[PDB]
Amino acid sequence: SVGIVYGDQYRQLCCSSPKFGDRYALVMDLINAYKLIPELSRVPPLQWDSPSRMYEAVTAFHSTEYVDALKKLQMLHCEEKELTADDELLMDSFSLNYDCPGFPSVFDYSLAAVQGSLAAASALICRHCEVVINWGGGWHHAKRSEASGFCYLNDIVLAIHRLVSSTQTRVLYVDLDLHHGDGVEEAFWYSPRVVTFSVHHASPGFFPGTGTWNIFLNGAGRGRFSAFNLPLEEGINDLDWSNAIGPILDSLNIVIQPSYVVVQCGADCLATDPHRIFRLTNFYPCSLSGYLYAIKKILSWKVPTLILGGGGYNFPDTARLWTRVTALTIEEVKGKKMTISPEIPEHSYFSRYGPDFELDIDYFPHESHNDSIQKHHRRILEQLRNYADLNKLIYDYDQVYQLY
Ligand SMILES: Cn1cc(CNCC2CCN(c3ncc(C(=O)NO)cn3)CC2)c2ccccc21
Ligand SMILES: [K+]
Ligand SMILES: [K+]
Ligand SMILES: [Zn+2]
Repeated sequence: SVGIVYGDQYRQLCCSSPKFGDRYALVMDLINAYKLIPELSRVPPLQWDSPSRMYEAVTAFHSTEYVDALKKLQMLHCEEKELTADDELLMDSFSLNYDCPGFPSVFDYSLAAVQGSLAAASALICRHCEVVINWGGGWHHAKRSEASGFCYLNDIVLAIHRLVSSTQTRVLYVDLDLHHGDGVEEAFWYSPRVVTFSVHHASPGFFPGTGTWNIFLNGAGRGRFSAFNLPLEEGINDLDWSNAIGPILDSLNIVIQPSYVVVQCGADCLATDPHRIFRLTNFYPCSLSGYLYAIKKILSWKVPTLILGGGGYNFPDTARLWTRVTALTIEEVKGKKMTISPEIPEHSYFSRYGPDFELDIDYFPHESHNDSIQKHHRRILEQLRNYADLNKLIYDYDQVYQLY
């Protein structure tokens, strides 16, 4: 089946942060309003038998001292008194500040995404679902002992760790967010069994700064050549982004033959995101949403797949996109046509979709603002060949080369 992570408490926690407000509720209620929930298997977020078991799961990636500090940060924000200077310094040492501040549910909020993505991984491993969706996860920036980019715990790294440790198992990670998936790339820098691929904007001063010329670094030790990046200029439209990523995705699948795919589907590439860097849409025809193009291509491989959320700061338009991703996933997995009215159906959050209440985002596409892509394709092809040689994988050089 196709699974999707949700639950009443999960919803409450995913809506408890100051940065993302009620975004997750709009997403799930739009999916519900389009009558997709009966098509999907509800995957309950993972809960544990003890604090010790919870700590063991989270510290599979994060340090105990970071988890301790994150939990203390929540406690401190549930009291009225200011932090002590010593406690401010402690939080600063884990970057729990400015961009990743405390709030009264910061630990339960961050943990909830881990709970959802670990449960989603398990549903794939046991074969209950062929694809699982978690629109409350996808927090790709968090590091072993560091919060970053509004991300406190890296549910993606933990989910991937659970997948690769199941039964050689290789995972392909595809990061469609506007920003470079640095936390996941770093976690698996030395691992050839998790190949990471991020497409993103990069430019001077733009967060987080990595995923671009440094030459291109691409892994180390036995993980050399296993970290792939495609930085793209601002203004790119659906078609040019699709043509940029398409052959790379196909060639990665052919060469790596992954046991699982994990996709991060951050919605901040939309033309209507307040970032306004890329000009992608959620259109499903004559522009085809780059997101929908990529997901359809990944799902055509018939590999068990985890689809995660991420960025997306225009909440109604993030719901508009992820509702279409969810419908496409049902259609591709079950072979069952999903017809979606171009008109937003009545439901709790209908007023948020004004003034015109249509499923398409309110945007009029045109040509990209910007040869460079061809150089990147040559570089990535060479890196893939290097990866395959280092890891003794066999592959038709010219079937792969002809994809470009
Ligand atoms: C305006 N203003 C600027 C700052 C300093 N930090 C800003 C950067 C902006 C850029 N930034 C950031 N992180 C993640 C994402 C994302 O979507 N990742 O997939 C996007 N953007 C880091 C933080 C700041 C801190 C607190 C309050 C206001 C403040
Ligand atoms: K990305
Ligand atoms: K890697
Ligand atoms: Zn982002």
